[PDB]
Amino acid sequence: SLRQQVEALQGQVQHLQAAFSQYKKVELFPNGQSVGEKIFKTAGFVKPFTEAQLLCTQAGGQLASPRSAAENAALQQLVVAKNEAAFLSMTDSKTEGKFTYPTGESLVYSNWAPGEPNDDGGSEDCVEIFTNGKWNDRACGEKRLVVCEF
Amino acid sequence: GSDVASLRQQVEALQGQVQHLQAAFSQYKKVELFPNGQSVGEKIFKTAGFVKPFTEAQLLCTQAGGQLASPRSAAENAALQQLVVAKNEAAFLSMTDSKTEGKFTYPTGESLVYSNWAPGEPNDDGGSEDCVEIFTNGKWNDRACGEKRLVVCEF
Amino acid sequence: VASLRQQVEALQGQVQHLQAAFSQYKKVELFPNGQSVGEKIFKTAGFVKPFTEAQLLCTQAGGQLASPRSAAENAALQQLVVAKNEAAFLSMTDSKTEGKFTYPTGESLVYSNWAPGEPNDDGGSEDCVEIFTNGKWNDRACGEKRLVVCEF
Ligand SMILES: [Ca+2]
Ligand SMILES: [Ca+2]
Ligand SMILES: [Ca+2]
Ligand SMILES: [Ca+2]
Ligand SMILES: [Ca+2]
Ligand SMILES: [Ca+2]
Ligand SMILES: [Ca+2]
Ligand SMILES: [Ca+2]
Ligand SMILES: [Ca+2]
Repeated sequence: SLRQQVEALQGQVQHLQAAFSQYKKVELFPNGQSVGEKIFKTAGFVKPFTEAQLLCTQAGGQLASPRSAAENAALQQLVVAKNEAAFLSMTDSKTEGKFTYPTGESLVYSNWAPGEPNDDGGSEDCVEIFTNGKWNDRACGEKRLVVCEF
Repeated sequence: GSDVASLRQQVEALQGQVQHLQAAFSQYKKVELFPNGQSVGEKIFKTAGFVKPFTEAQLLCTQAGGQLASPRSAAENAALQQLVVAKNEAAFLSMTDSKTEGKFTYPTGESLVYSNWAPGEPNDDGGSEDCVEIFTNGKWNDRACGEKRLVVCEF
Repeated sequence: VASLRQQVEALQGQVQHLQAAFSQYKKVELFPNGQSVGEKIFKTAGFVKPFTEAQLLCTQAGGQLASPRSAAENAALQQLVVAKNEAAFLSMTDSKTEGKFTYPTGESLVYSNWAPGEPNDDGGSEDCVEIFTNGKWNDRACGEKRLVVCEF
């Protein structure tokens, strides 16, 4: 009797594994990218930094925060697909010249374009990632592709 | 006799498989609802991102296995309001007083258990407003069903 | 034992709760850009692309271009095409042997819904297939841009 119930439960779990795997592919197409235990997903539209940041936070995640070459390449895929530069979560709003994650932690990885960050006009505290994957500091008031990470 | 050992192993394996599914699915729920969904309690609102007349909007939700947004509490209404605000487009609710003027009901025929009418509403303006729209401020207003509003379904 | 059945019953409760949550999130997932039919799921990207680019998007996503293999699957796909009011590309081509359409695997068609007079290989250069809002098929040049719909 027990073995019968266990084998039934085994069947339910096996079905869920197959169904879940199929569903993951469906969900990620065409606005998501999975890399490691992280998932990037674009909203498909642009917003100023503050608005983009709130959208990600309210959704239970945060703005894209690539921490390795692998994560950056994954994010770049979405930027390329939408052909629109996107905002990252990091800023040097607290201390000019020092970029940090929303927590306050210093960067553990960076992929700055040549000469960046340059605080152009003395007012660039946010970061955007181009279609080539390189980063550039940009005015937080500009509108860029919204991409969150979960 | 000691066959319980093999069954034991199977159970221990299942526990690990279930924990994996739970963790993985917890993450995908958040991913899935961004940026067009909103969960509240055990209900989920999902917008199509475009506008349609009531009849068309109703059919879209029903064919999808759900129904038009039907907030049953202040909390559900506020959750729906978040989507409407984000899209900046008033949306249709599921209720109408098409059967009996002045009496709004859900698609099932049940009378409303919650409402958030703007002052003076419903007013059946022009004697032809049997559908309901929710504004970006969360308030309700009866509106002509032929008008086009944001499509938001609940699942 | 007893301590095992209690464990199984508790675990099964969790699994059935998971089955319920999953079912709900699946319906949410498919609205409004997807459609399920049998064990297959169609999902549109919501934009148009030339065949090669569309085929790459689906492959990279772990699926392939829409490949209706029955009247039921074709009707399901038709719903998305109608909803978007944009004809979409199917996965099949007759690039290897003109006049003989096959799936990406090389297998011959097991179902077709060609519009009257098709496939005609117009201009002697139509090796891809599009499905209209009326559900009928027509061979079209692969370089044209059509709605991207993948199947999983
Ligand atoms: Ca500064
Ligand atoms: Ca700066
Ligand atoms: Ca700069
Ligand atoms: Ca009336
Ligand atoms: Ca009325
Ligand atoms: Ca009114
Ligand atoms: Ca040819
Ligand atoms: Ca041909
Ligand atoms: Ca033709």
